Amino acid sequence: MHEKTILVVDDEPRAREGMKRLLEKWASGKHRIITAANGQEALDILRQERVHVLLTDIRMPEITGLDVLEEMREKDDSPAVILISAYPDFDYAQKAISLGVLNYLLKPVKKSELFEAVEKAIHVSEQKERERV
Ligand SMILES: [Mg+2]
Repeated sequence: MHEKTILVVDDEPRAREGMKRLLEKWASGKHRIITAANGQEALDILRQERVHVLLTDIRMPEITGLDVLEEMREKDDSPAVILISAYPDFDYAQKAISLGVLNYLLKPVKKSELFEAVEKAIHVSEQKERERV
């Protein structure tokens, strides 16, 4: 009951683990924070386990965060997606819009905006868990 799995993907170790640490005290043990170091690790985790919220960097070698998304729009319980990037890139944002991202946060993320996005994402997750009837 109640406990959601949040996957944070970033190819920079300090950004990845820092964000993990931020979310881990924001969750206060109520949720499960996990991390991946790149797009292939994230895809591996996404295919083997329920992820409710996906928080991912966009620019990663070989497989971008947008690439990851296009593999999940092709699946059943696709997670709610927050993208993150150091780049205010309109092309990424436009593609992200077209793929249904919930938030595009810029680095470094203000923990105010980051907590806000995850809460909306956790909420959006419950909304489509109830459409099994
Ligand atoms: Mg990166």
